[PDB]
Amino acid sequence: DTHTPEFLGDSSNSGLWPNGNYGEDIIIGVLDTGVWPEHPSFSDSDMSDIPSSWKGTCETSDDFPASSCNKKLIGARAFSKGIDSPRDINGHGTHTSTTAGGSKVQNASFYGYAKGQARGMATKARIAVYKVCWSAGCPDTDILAAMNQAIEDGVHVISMSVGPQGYSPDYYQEASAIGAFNAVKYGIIVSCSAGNSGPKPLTAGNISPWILTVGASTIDREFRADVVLGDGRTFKGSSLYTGEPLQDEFFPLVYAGYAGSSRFCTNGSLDSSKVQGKIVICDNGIISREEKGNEVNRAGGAGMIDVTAEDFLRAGDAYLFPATTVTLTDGYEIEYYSVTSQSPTAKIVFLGTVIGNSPPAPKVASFSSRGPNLWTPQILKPDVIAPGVAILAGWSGAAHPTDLDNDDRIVQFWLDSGTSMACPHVSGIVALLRKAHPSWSAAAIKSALMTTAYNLDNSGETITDVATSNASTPFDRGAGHVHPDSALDPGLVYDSDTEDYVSFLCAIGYNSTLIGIFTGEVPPSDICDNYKLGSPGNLNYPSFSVAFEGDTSNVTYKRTVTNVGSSSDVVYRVKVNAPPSVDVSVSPSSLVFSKENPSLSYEITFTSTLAQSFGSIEWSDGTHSVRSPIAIDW
Ligand SMILES: *[C@@H]1O[C@H](CO)[C@@H](O)[C@H](O)[C@H]1NC(C)=O
Repeated sequence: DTHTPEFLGDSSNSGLWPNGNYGEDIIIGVLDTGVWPEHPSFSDSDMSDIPSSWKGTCETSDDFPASSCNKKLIGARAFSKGIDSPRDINGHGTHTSTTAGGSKVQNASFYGYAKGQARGMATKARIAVYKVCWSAGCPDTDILAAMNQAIEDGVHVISMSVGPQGYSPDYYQEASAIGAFNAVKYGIIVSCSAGNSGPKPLTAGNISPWILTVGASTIDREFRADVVLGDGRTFKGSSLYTGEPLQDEFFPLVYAGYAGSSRFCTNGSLDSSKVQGKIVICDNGIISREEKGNEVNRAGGAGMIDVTAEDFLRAGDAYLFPATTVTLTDGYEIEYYSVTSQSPTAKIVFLGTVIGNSPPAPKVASFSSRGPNLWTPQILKPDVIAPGVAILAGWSGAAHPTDLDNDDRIVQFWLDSGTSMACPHVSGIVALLRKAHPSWSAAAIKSALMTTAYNLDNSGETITDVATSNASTPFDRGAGHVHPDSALDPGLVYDSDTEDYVSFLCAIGYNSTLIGIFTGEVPPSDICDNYKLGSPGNLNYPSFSVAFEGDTSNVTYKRTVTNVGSSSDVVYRVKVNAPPSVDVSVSPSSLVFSKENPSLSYEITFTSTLAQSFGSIEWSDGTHSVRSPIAIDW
């Protein structure tokens, strides 16, 4: 996107973009709807030859020519054995691959909206496309085939904006869990969407401890079309209206519930004699916001105010006729004015793309799937948040912004929302860290993003939830919002390997048969005799999650921190922000690293003095802060 790198603090002056070489020579595998190869984001201008280490290929066709793949887009495979080409007829695959690794495109916009240079977070990375998503859906057998193939091909990062529609299956049933487990031993980082079933709890998916589970948040950008009434009251509105601008004049205002047989502005509901030259107020439901604009237009209306069912706005309404979207409560004020005033009038003031500190940002997206982790309460999910609301990236040439009959618009760049949009921002940042830190484990790269993630919005208050207008919790934002320039130099990391993951599979009570799904062998029945993790919460993880069985319960977890800073002789001190109704003790409270001792362990005890409660711990030396959120359930 044209603004997210700037919101993330990426720049060519310093930090992760230069030290990671914009991801030069890192390969990102994208498991999604495929790709639209005829697109300027796949330009390979000023890029070196594909390294011979790369064992990937391009499955060619009339529909997908050999000339599709170049030095930038270096891979394209399709996986339909679960029930045709890697070509992207949806748009979603082009949007995500392009967010993670798109070459720089000048003057990118959606009809002037979000205008700037569109850049992947890893602008110089190679992209390998693994099409696993068809109209029927994304079959488990094809997800697992593509992950195992991306590993064989030699990608560095798997970006997977695919997951369960609602509540998640258990690990052994999830392709993502099995695939990502295999990717670990090769240092391959797996970045996944948390899902779009928020704000209700327990909805997070792709929740394996060895996956970087990403939630969605807002940036400091709105797409603004305000309503002014004739009595001088003003209301915020949202629009991606793409047509000729409306006259800067007041129009007579009428509600569809008065002017027609339907407050929903269904086909043929408006009486033309009541809506000629009028702005018509339509209530949300039955049909899309844009389809309501077709009815207002058919009946001779000048414009449309759509009233949403929610008390917040999310940009995404590519109106073909002049219109703006307002909240439930603002809508009713405008409706009540339209019905009770002698001569009600309104103007829609189209302000376009607006960037500023009101409302504050980031906020956790209402739709972002939420913890707790449904299967393992002792693992906090999701892990981080990243931009996922109204993100400009690449789109399919075979897809209109809407499914309206009269929508013929073909765009290079579309604004889209989801944990789908958040995940590839993280996959791109992870590519950058891989280049800056070639020796780090997958776990160490993730740890670095989590222990530097920020938790205050640009107003200085705890990041809020769009759904509540109140402070969010770690079940909403994980360890916080990615801070790429800080993640380059985290000081300490919480490292983990495949053997730690087997100990976790043993701790959650999987028998040898289920462990064998992950390890790819028939282990002996007594395999878990050889693993002694205890609680799943003892897995070396950059966050803490406690599930108290009783009111006076106490829980102790073990962690190990590894110094990855440039100085071997460094001293860290712990600071504790204890959750309400929990006493927290850390032993030891000081860690003295040296060449002899580059890794040190500590124990943290949580004692209930009591529902859910939150806090944090941090380890600091002279220049580093290693922060971990704490979540408590009773
Ligand atoms: C192992 O666990 C699975 C899933 O719970 C179960 O269906 C299977 O019968 C188990 N195998 C043995 C030998 O207990």
